[PDB]
Amino acid sequence: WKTAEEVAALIRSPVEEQPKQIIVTRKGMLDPLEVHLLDFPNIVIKGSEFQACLKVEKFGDLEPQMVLFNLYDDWLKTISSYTAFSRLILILRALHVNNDRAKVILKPTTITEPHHIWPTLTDEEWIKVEVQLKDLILAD
Amino acid sequence: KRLGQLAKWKTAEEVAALIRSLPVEEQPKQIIVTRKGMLDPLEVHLLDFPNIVIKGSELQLPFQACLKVEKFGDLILKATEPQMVLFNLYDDWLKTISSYTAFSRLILILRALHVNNDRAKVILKPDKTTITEPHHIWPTLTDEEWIKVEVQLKDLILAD
Repeated sequence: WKTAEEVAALIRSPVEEQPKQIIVTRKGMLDPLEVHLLDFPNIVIKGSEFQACLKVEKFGDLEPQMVLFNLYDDWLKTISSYTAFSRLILILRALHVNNDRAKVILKPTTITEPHHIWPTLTDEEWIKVEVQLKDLILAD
Repeated sequence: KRLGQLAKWKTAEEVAALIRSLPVEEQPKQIIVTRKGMLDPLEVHLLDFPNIVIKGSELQLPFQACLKVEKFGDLILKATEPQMVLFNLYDDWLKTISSYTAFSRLILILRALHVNNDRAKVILKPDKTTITEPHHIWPTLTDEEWIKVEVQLKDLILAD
């Protein structure tokens, strides 16, 4: 990937080997993506942003990009699939019942990693959050 | 239906047609500038639960309108707001069913995908002509079709 300035330098690089037109593609969604479910039931997918963001080739020289997230982030390092499923559905149910209050519970400096959809919390912080989400649902 | 691309955007096929109408000597000259990032429409699904799979479009896909033709010179490329796309875990269900009913259906599908992912995917495709809209994550099903699928997913969970 090249910068605007580097592409301009390749272009004027001619003299009438230069075409009368240039073909330009529309801007896509800039990876890495930010994905979250905090606006449940919506899934929000956001792109990023002298940037190196261009390629220039012969039109004549003509697989889709795939990005993975995980509804469990990295939890399966610590906990079972059963426990993970249970935590996920509890979070979704809380977001469903009381979206504003759930979002506050999940942000008790609390950080969600760029490649994660849920905050980074210790085992003991998750226990406290689970108690709070349950109380949120019971208060409905 | 998501808002498509404006008139100025040509498909790779349309631009290729333009090029082929030029003097043959001019055709190998033609240059394309590609912008980094994944091209929309995005395709999203949860069938590889717990993974969320997000797939971009490709520049040469049939009817992918993504190319502009401008006069040769200094390129004019305007920095802009980052793209944001919204999908919905309930697709369009809330047009006909309540939030309670949609939540219940959602968690039933997730539970089946958790319990028996291969069988759940088959249940979610009851017919060679079962499709999922490009802006949807679940199949387009009639109300009878959803009733049957919910029965089958429950039977899947009970069998394991």
